[PDB]
Amino acid sequence: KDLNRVQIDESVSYKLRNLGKATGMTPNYIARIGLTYSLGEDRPPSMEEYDKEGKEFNRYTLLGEHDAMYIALVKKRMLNEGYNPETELEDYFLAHLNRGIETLSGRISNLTDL
Repeated sequence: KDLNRVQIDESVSYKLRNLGKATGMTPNYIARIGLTYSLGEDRPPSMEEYDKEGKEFNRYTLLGEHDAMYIALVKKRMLNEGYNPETELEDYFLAHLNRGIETLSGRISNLTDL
């Protein structure tokens, strides 16, 4: 229901510190962009891949004043794809959060110089 506190995967949390170093930006802002990038990706994200042992986010800090809009957008995309928001919203949300951060990392890790 609330979705108040959530945890990304541990290895993704490492990738996020590196994006932080590369970029000079706060984790919330990098994660929000990633989540947005993943929510506009064609393919569904993997529901198998990610643990919840990494960094904790607060929905208020993470999404900000667009929280209801991001939540609703996620619930629509779920119902479309075949998932149930009443059972899987946390898992489905985190699948996009993790995938978003990985996608950014996969390009930006390469820089090394950054």
